[PDB]
Amino acid sequence: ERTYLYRGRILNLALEGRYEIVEHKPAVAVIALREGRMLFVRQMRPAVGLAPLEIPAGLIEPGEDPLEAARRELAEETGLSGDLTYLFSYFVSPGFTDEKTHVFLAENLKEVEAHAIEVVWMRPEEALERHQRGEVEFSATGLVGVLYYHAFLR
Amino acid sequence: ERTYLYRGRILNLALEGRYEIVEHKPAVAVIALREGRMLFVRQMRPAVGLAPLEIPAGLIEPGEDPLEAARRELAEETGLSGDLTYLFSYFVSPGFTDEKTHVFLAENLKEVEAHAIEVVWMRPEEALERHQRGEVEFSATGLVGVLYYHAFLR
Ligand SMILES: [Mn+2]
Ligand SMILES: [Mn+2]
Ligand SMILES: [Mn+2]
Ligand SMILES: [Mn+2]
Repeated sequence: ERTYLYRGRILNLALEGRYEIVEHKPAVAVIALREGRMLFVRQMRPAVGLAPLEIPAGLIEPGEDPLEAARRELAEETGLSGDLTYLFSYFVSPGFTDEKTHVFLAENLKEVEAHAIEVVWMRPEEALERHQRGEVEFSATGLVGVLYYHAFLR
Repeated sequence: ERTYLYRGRILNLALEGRYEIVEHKPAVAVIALREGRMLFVRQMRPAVGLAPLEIPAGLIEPGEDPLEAARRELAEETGLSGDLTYLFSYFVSPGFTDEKTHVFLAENLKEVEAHAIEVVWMRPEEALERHQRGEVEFSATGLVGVLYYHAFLR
């Protein structure tokens, strides 16, 4: 049984026996390549005090399925639309939270909207080199995008 | 400024203005291949109500650096030691937590200890196929291991 210590905006904190559990909405993330550049985004993230390299991502809102949320986040964060294909999912940190991320590939991108979030097109090889030299941090979604590219999109 | 709602065992919950922040110790994860099998582990994870496929992982304890924690988790979870090389790091979910994971490669594994955590040696190709067919869930660390193998270890 779970007893709730805090019910919030994008998380709840519960105790389940000895375990501390953070309930969190599920998320999506979108991997997109164009002319050998991957579509990264950066934003200040107060939890870490910096702007890591991420890919377009966000929470699934009421009424949405993961594909629909992926389309929405791509449009809202970058002004693009594409043909989306589901790839895989992962639990971000299942030792304490239930957040699950659904990852999609986007192809054939088109600008639909001419408009906080910085769009950072960057070759994945360069993102990995900058990270190895200490110049940028990754989110899980950014690292998954870079590794997926190296594994399957070259 | 952060105001603390909960100070716990492996997390704290804070508010920073409008933001809900979970402070969490940093973690390590170890990618290891032997005879084409990757070293996965599974354990019941009460936060998600299931046992995802992970790689050996754990929290960095007081006094340890990431390499030392990686050695310890490999030994404690699987009874092995190896030659460790640092690969990269990632923030698990920087929209709400500061947990950072440091990922290592282990080579030349040796059993040092004959002894909750299930050791699951499995070809990464098969782990990915089982996940695509809905048979297993991944943690971020398990998915990172599979993608890193496909990118760089074949
Ligand atoms: Mn976002
Ligand atoms: Mn912008
Ligand atoms: Mn562990
Ligand atoms: Mn065991």
